Amino acid sequence: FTEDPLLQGRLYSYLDTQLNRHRGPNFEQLPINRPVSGVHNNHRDGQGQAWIHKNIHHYSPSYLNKGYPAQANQTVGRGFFTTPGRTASGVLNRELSATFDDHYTQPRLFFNSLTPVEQQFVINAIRFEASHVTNEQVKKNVLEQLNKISNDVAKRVAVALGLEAPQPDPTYYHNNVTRGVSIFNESLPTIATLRVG
Amino acid sequence: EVDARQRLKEVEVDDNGQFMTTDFGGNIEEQFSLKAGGRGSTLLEDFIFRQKLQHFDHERIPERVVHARGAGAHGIFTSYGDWSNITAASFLGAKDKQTPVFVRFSTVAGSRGSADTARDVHGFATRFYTDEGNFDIVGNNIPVFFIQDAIRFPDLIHSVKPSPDNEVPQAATAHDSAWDFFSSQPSALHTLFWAMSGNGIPRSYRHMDGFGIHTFRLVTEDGKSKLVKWHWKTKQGKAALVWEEAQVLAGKNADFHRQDLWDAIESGNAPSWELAVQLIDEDKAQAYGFDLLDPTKFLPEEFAPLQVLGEMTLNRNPMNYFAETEQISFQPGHIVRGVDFTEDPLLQGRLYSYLDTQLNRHRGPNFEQLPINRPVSGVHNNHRDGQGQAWIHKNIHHYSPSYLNKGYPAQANQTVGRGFFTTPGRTASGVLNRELSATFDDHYTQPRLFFNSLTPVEQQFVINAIRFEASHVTNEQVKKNVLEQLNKISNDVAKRVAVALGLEAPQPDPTYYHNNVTRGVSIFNESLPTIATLRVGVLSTTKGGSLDKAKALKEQLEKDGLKVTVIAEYLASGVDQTYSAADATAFDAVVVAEGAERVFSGKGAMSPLFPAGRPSQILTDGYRWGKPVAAVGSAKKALQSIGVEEKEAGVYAGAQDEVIKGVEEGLKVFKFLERFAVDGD
Amino acid sequence: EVDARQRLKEVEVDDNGQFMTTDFGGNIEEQFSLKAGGRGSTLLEDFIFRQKLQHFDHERIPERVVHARGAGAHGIFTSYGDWSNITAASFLGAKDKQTPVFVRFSTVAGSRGSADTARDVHGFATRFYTDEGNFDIVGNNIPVFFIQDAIRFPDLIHSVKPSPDNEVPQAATAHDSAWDFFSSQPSALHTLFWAMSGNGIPRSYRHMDGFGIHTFRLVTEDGKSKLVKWHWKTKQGKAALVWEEAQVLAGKNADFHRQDLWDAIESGNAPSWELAVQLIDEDKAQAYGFDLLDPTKFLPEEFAPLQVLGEMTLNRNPMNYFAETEQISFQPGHIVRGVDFTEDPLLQGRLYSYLDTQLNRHRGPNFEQLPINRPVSGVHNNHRDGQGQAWIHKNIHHYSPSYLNKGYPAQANQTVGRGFFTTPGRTASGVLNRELSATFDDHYTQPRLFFNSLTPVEQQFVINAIRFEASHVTNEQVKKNVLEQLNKISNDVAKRVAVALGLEAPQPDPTYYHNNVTRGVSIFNESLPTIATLRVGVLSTTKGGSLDKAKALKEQLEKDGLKVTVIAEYLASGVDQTYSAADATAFDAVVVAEGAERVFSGKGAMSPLFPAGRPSQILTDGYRWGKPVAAVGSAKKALQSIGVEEKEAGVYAGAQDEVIKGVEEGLKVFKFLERFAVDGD
Amino acid sequence: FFIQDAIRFPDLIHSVKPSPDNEVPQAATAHDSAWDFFSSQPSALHTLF
Amino acid sequence: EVDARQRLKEVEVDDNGQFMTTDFGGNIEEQFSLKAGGRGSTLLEDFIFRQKLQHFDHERIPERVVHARGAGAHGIFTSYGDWSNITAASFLGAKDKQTPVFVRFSTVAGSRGSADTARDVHGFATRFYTDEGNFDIVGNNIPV
Amino acid sequence: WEEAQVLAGKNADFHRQDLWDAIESGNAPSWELAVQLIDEDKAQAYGFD
Ligand code: HEM
Ligand code: HEM
Ligand code: HEM
Ligand SMILES: *[C@@H]1O[C@H](CO)[C@@H](O)[C@H](O)[C@H]1NC(C)=O
Ligand SMILES: *[C@@H]1O[C@H](CO)[C@@H](O)[C@H](O)[C@H]1NC(C)=O
Ligand SMILES: *[C@@H]1O[C@H](CO)[C@@H](O)[C@H](O)[C@H]1NC(C)=O
Ligand SMILES: *[C@@H]1O[C@H](CO)[C@@H](O)[C@H](O)[C@H]1NC(C)=O
Ligand SMILES: *[C@@H]1O[C@H](CO)[C@@H](O)[C@H](O)[C@H]1NC(C)=O
Ligand SMILES: *[C@@H]1O[C@H](CO)[C@@H](O)[C@H](O)[C@H]1NC(C)=O
Ligand SMILES: *[C@@H]1O[C@H](CO)[C@@H](O)[C@H](O)[C@H]1NC(C)=O
Repeated sequence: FTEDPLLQGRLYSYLDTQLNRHRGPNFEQLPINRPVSGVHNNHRDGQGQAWIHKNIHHYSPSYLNKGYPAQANQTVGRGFFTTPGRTASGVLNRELSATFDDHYTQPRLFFNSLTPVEQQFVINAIRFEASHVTNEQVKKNVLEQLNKISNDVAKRVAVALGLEAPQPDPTYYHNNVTRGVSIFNESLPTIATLRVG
Repeated sequence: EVDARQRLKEVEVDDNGQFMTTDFGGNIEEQFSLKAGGRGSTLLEDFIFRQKLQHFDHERIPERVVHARGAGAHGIFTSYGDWSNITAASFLGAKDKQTPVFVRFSTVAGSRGSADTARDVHGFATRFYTDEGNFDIVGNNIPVFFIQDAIRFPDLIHSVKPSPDNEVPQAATAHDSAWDFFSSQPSALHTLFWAMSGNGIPRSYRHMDGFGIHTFRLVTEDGKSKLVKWHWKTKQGKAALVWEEAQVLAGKNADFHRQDLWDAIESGNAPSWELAVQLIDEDKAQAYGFDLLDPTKFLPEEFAPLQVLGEMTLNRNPMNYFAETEQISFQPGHIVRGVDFTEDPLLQGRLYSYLDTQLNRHRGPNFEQLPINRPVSGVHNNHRDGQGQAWIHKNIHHYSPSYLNKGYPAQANQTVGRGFFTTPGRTASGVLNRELSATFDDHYTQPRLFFNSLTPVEQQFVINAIRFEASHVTNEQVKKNVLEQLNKISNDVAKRVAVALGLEAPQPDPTYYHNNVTRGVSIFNESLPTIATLRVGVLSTTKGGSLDKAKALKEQLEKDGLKVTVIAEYLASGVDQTYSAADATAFDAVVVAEGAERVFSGKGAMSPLFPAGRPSQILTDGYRWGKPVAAVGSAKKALQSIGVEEKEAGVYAGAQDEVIKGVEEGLKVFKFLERFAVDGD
Repeated sequence: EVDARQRLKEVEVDDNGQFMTTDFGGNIEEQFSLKAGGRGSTLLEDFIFRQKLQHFDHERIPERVVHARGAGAHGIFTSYGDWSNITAASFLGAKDKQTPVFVRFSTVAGSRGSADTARDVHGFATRFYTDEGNFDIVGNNIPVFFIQDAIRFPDLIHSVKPSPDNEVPQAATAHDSAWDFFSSQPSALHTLFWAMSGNGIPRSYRHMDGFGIHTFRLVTEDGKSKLVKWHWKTKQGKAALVWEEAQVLAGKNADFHRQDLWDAIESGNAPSWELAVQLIDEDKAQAYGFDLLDPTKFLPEEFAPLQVLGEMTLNRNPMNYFAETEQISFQPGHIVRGVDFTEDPLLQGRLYSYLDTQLNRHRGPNFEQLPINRPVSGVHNNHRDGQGQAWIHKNIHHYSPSYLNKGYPAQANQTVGRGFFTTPGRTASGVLNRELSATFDDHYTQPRLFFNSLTPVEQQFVINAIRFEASHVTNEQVKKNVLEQLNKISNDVAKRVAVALGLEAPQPDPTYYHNNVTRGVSIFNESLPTIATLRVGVLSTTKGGSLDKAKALKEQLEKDGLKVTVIAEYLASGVDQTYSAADATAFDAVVVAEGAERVFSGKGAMSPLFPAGRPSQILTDGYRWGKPVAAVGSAKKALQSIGVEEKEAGVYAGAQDEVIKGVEEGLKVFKFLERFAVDGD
Repeated sequence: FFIQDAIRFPDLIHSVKPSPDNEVPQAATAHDSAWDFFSSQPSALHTLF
Repeated sequence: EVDARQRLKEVEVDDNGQFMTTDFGGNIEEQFSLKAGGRGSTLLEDFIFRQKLQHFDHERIPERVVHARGAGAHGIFTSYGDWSNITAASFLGAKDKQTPVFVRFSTVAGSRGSADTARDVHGFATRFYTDEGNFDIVGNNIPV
Repeated sequence: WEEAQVLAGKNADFHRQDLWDAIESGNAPSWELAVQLIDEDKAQAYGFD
């Protein structure tokens, strides 16, 4: 793993949520969830336990089980290991890094890298969905944030909402472009399974 | 003037003007995870993150095994008189006696998230929070059900629900397994016909009748009883959509019926139903050509007329959908003194199933303690413990009989304590059997009665519906089995349906044919008693002062009680909705404002603000779906573009005053059936 | 003088003077099944039977994974001072500030039905229902714990609990797997020694001290931190039983501790504890010969004396055991503003474990909504839904940040809203590792420090306890491994344990040997400050008018606060208990009333009313287990029948005034250690 | 993805999911609460596009 | 020599000479928590800790509402003859016909952990794993 | 009874240990399945039901 704060929380969330769906800790024993590599540990009991463990000495360390199931690491047993070089440094903090501050540059980069008609579909999508918002101040907040991404996009979306979000705010405007973000630009490599009426 | 949800106020939580906290108290923040450094890993000691996420991760509960898709609201039932002469039920025991109620409407097959406007049997579940316990009338909008025995319910539901290999199709009976079961189990044919008619695709929950379906018993104080059928009579009038409209509406707005019910209550237009009953003696069980214990049969009103007992009105929406609507647990076993069951084999099995299924949904025994499930009459018994036990019992002697508790809580029966009692006259006699009675054998006579009692155009909708669904069946032999069973009901129906499938229908089978007709099984036949809350789409334009007089048209229509939406290119001053967000399915009548012809024609109909031909598509769809259409002044050229003349019925072209008068009276007719073709030219 | 359970009143249900009902209301009777005929089968439509039985069938919930066997009660905590300069905790915020509390005591390994007097570590879980959220101190009666890392907890518990093939032995560490783990994981040796001493078999919950074990942080409002250890000091004084006594008591009265706690509060003799703390500087974490993050170590009071914060008193028993005691959900993660965690690896893993395990017991995320689990300070957040959602939230905008809800519920931190905050000065540094610090490596020094601080007879009890349990170990190499680890702590202890096992003790290993002693780790050392609620068994007889003297003897003893029990052959006037129902384990002292010698000889000790030699066995057991024993007047013959001299320590003989004065004095000594032999002889 | 920290995940979903009072609209972000969150939380703008 | 637990052999797990793994496979060590520093706090990304502790935390299921305290064993039932003249039961359908069985004995009132030698009515429940479905004779040591 | 009380404390696992040891030591216990057959018309013929 990495120190992505979004990834960090998922690790907890996805394991916990299975307790709700499956109503037990033995959801991995389900045929679709089972691995092909085998399972050997000191986990016993729980709801819907499907196996019958033969090892009565279900703990580590132990003389009676001769140290089996055994510990595996980087050098022995081909076990999992965290990257040796990874380190922690600094104060314990409930805050995001200053490097996470930019929210407007890449959105514009994506919009720049689309075709003229694709750019219209994106605006038409915002035009459609933004009109369903009943609260006036919320629509003003939307155009205010859209104006930071692009002035033309803010103004074009604004005309459908029946108001102005005009005055440019060029803190984050640019003309850079990147490959492969578009869909309608390229042609399909195969027409197999395509339907004809 | 008393609030319907008054009892639920004590459990309500106001978070306004407060700091964020945990579930165990103490003020907190929850917008940042605790990290080991500026760009560090999240700590396990972060209790604020885990307590927040754990609750989110465990939000979902299992949906209902059937009727997963639905919506509801609170209300008040009022009894018109003292009905002690026919029943000992306390909620019907006095004139002007009011009882709080909660009603939940639903479809059947579709899962949570499925469309409201899918073709299906609909649910009509009503609870009476009476002063002698909760009484539930769990019913449907169709007076008969598919099967005759409750043991066959999983077989019915497995067949109609999506195929288990791919889980397709969603919320639809138009597939092999469904029509395999209808042909293999021909008792289901009757409910099939109702489901293929207007009852399958109703306008809204407000425009449905409701039925208890089963024959129940009403018992007096002395033990004497009478057989009873429950009926909910809509005061808004019956109304139904067309199928081609219903399909489009499913995608355009899957929340059509629940939002309709919500907007009606919020706007001060609370829907109401009258509670009616068909009362007959015990000796009439097998008197009218069928068995009253058979749930696949209804009792014609010619043999037993409707007797109105009271009126229910739904006037309060829920504040939290999940806590109230989703969590509510209806049961046909929820019975009170003055009522009793019958030996209907389908009903008999439901009493077990509904109590059992709550163990799965609520994951514990204590589901009646939930605010929405609680009665207003009080709960006193020796039930202890269980998961989520909300109370603390004071009586340490939780058993009976007992000297230590002084005989309390005490036993109650017919003579003492106004306790429930089974009808004393009821008897059992005969061998223990796994059989059905010989009186249940006729599966074709009533389906024919229902088909005969529809209008020619209504008969066409049922046939066209069968044609549509039967054509999706891949298996050839299954389609032959379907036409074989349809032929037993009617040869003409089997002939016409066979045309679409490209098969030859079998020769006439005159065993079950008849020309009888019955009262009150129709829809597109009778006009609505009120056009209040009906929706009108005013197609206008931003260019050339067309929007000014469209607002005047809107203003006049609102006085009569109509919900109006002015359509334009963008949300200008007076514009409610854009053409991009507009569709014909969301309106009962489409009106073209004067000066709005430009958007139907050349330059103006192809603006980037909406898809190509959107203004013209709305009026065209509205006309093809039978809705009263109109066009004010020079807007009659808009009708000329789509090819519709200004003479034919349901089309109103002229001045503003004439259009309003024509549109309003057109909404009473609702659907104009002369635009739909019948078989044979 | 406020009621500690005043918030709980609103969820109490009284069934007195009421008729029996269902869970959904409506009066009923439930003593007869609905049958089809006089001798017929039970009907499925019988809703009264199934609704009653369903709740009974689903009564049980999963027991606690550990500390399953336990009991508790409500109370009030009172702060002795304003403690703002050391902590921001509100419940320690002012002098004479009262906060409600619930405390639960427990064993560890035994299941819900196990004996109270089994040898084990005892739980001491205390909750503070403060005005800024629930604060829990989940502690034990022993200051140190077995393991150093929380990931090893399943390994510890699996080893001590019954063998998974036969589930034997119940509530006991006297088997192969337990001592295999203790010897294989040397860190567990310290808590072992505590467990083998009087702390393993305490007199009652009221005669136990309590410890938080882990080092926590006390944080001030300005953000200055101090390392802290929690201590509960009993005002009843420490007291413990002997092992041979505890074994018999486990069978005679399994409910000994919970009945004792119940009777003390009921009689009006409420127990009390003083909340004390050891304050250490942040730079003195590794300055006392060990690491303060290590949970296997305790800090001697010579280095840091206790600072008394306040007093707790338990004065209210629960109305319902299940609803209150069984359902309460303690968590070390229940922390409030003013307190913070540390980097103890055992504590770090607990924070996850306790919140997670509630999903098992309560089958849902809304366990904090249960009456016993609710805070008194209010709950406001964007948590919605979940299994058994009890409230109805009014705020439709259940998210943040948000304009629509106007930033409510608002965020709270250190300077705003008095929200929780981690110690500002804390930091992290180094590589991400799956290791334990080298400062944790000493496993043998403090166990030796504990043993040195016990009295000779107390040291013998520890060795005799090890002798008993180690002899049950069938595997010889496991017993050899135990002696090897015991030898590292002390050679003398190893040799004295080896002789009972018949094995040659290993040669001395002086690496960790020392002669240091510490204060306050003893029990029998001290005398009791009060003798209230203590139990005296008056052995009398129904013949010869012995009850008159016994009644006058009882009347006097009860005036000093003692609970006296007059024993006879049968329940005559003034007789509390029969000889058949009586046992020495139930009493703290045994006094033979005058004229009750007849029941110790031939006929008289051979009555059909009780087993042979019962009266003599009670006195023999009482004397052999070290209790104060007495005999009034001619009752001296009874002491001579069992070979006990009348003038030794804790043996009183003479007139009524002399016997009463002696026994009351002997109960303060409680246990006479001179009747227990020490090694060498 | 919309958000930068995982603790904000319930806030994101609650806003995009149907309104809790009526459970409307189904499978759509075209309503007040969703666009209130997107504007109030600018990090979501990229995935929105 | 017939093994009563022959059918159960397929679900048996042997951990002798094996490495430690998770419940989703892949070898691991599970004696040290992942820490951010030598004396640091435990990381939330320690998947090995939580997967191990989650299974421990959820080990317990609810005990039986009655007959909580009990113990059982496997066996073999043998019919002495063909009892077709009195019953159509398949397991009593022929002489020397063997059927596997499992018997659990118990008390009534006591919860899990209670003593065996407490005074109570005792359970005697026997299952017959017959060739035409499971047949249970759930009984007691007292006839009434 | 006086034996049973002390045994409950000394060895709570008395019966399950006894059953286990019997099977391990090669002393498997046995029971004979017996039945009392009565005719349908004699259900209330022996002074009770
Ligand atoms: C004509 C007879 C029937 C009628 C009128 C009917 C109607 C309904 C309705 C309206 C609901 C939704 C209740 C709500 O609003 O929450 C429902 C759900 C349900 N139905 Fe029926 N149904 C019938 C037949 C059956 C049968 C034969 C069975 C099986 C014995 C059955 C089993 C169920 C179950 C288990 C639920 C879910 C209840 C819950 O989760 O609360 N139904 N039915
Ligand atoms: C300082 C060492 C520990 C102490 C003093 C301690 C104390 C306690 C106490 C008193 C209880 C019973 C609470 C009650 O009265 O209801 C308990 C239960 C429990 N303990 Fe611990 N414990 C310790 C270590 C651990 C560790 C390391 C773990 C694993 C990470 C753990 C996991 C649990 C669990 C899952 C429960 C059941 C909680 C419930 O069901 O409410 N404990 N512990
Ligand atoms: C007629 C005399 C009865 C006998 C001989 C009897 C026998 C038994 C036995 C042997 C068990 C434990 C089964 C095992 O080994 O796991 C048991 C448990 C149980 N008993 Fe009975 N019982 C009787 C009456 C009843 C009655 C009248 C009820 C209520 C209708 C009842 C409800 C239960 C329940 C719910 C269990 C738990 C079953 C489980 O969780 O697997 N018993 N009984
Ligand atoms: C792309 O444009 C950005 C503006 O945000 C600029 O900072 C950067 O130098 C450009 N990179 C190139 C050369 O692609
Ligand atoms: C109702 O119960 C009463 C006793 O409370 C009893 O005397 C009476 O017979 C019962 N009623 C009937 C009609 O069975
Ligand atoms: C039709 O109605 C008539 C009423 O005249 C009735 O006698 C008859 O039984 C009904 N059924 C058929 C199939 O004719
Ligand atoms: C707490 O929140 C406030 C805003 O409410 C902010 O000004 C402050 O920086 C935050 N942190 C601290 C340390 O108070
Ligand atoms: C026993 O005596 C006193 C308590 O009465 C105590 O201070 C002392 O520490 C104890 N003895 C030892 C060796 O610890
Ligand atoms: C024992 O006490 C002495 C004197 O306080 C101290 O110097 C030493 O560190 C302690 N530890 C041992 C085991 O010697
Ligand atoms: C049934 O037949 C068996 C032998 O096959 C015989 O021993 C037994 O007496 C018969 N039982 C009855 C009751 O007829």
